[PDB]
Amino acid sequence: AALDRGNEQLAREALGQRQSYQSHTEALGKSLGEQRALVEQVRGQLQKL
Amino acid sequence: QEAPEDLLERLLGEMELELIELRRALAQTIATFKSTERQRDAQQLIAQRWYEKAQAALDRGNEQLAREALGQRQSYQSHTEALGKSLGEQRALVEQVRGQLQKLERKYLELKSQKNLYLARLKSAIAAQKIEEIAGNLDNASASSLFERIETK
Amino acid sequence: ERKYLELKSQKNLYLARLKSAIAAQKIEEIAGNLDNASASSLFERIETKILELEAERELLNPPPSPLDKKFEQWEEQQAVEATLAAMKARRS
Amino acid sequence: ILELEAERELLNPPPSPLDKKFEQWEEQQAVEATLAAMKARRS
Amino acid sequence: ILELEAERELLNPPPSPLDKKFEQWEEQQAVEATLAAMKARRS
Repeated sequence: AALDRGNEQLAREALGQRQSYQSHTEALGKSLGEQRALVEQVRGQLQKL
Repeated sequence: QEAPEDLLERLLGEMELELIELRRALAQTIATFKSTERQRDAQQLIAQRWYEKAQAALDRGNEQLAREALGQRQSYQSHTEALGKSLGEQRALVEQVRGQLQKLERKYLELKSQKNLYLARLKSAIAAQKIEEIAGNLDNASASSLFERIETK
Repeated sequence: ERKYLELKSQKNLYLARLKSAIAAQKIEEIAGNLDNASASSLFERIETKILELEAERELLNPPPSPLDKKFEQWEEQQAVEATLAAMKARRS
Repeated sequence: ILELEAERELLNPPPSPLDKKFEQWEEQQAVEATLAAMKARRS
Repeated sequence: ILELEAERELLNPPPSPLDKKFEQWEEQQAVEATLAAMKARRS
């Protein structure tokens, strides 16, 4: 709708708005991955005990 | 310096009260920043009123009073300029302060996200440091394990 | 009085900035940046210490030798293949 | 009383000034759209 | 207050002035890329 109504200037503003979240998604897009492989290692230790 | 894990838990506790203390202080500037801003308008308002009367000062053939009226406002004219720039300086400063605060909260939560993820690993080793000591492995027969001490006695 | 109020107007505006730095002086010290790995950050001290205990288990009672895994992995193939080998004949 | 006003405006920030445009700029489409079909629907 | 500002800027140095270019110079590609496909995607 930003560009559909001949308001592409707003679309650029809209497009730049999301980039803030794009970095945030990537920022937290990898923190989860690191935790995932770590806990499963912790799980293995507990079962043996 | 207590145990590294013990200090961390306490350290984060005092961090929470820190931000909210900073939370209150920043709000004070916003209130005062507005209060002075409003104060300026009222001060500018009253001074503007005097100029309005200047029409009647000269309308009734009393221009001598108009000069007195005109000189009266000049006192407020300087005052308006005096406070006309103090607000401008404060405006650009607080917004910089605002930027700093947001990162701390965003930073603060992410640090805490991994706080417990290490505590469990820490307690994995401590439990994974005792069982062997109690019994050990029969291949070596250390005899330091309390279990062996039972056998020898 | 005119001077007094204006001075006070800026009193708090500096206190918030002052408390910005003190809070902006601790977070890095607690954790720092992973690129440098200062190890002065309390967070790193946790990482190094946990490693030390890992050595005790791996050293006081050594884990199975790397060969030991082969002797058990190389033979499990015989076990799994043996059971299915008889399974095919047993099925027939 | 002003101090508390900041907490609401800061602790949970209000919608951005742009956000009002994204909703005000589109409500015109909604109101105009319904009446646009209304005229044709009437006919 | 200035003295503490140095610690953050020095103990953990901020991104290099170049680093801003590497991220600013590429964001233009990102923003232009999405709208470039948007025009074709719209058509």
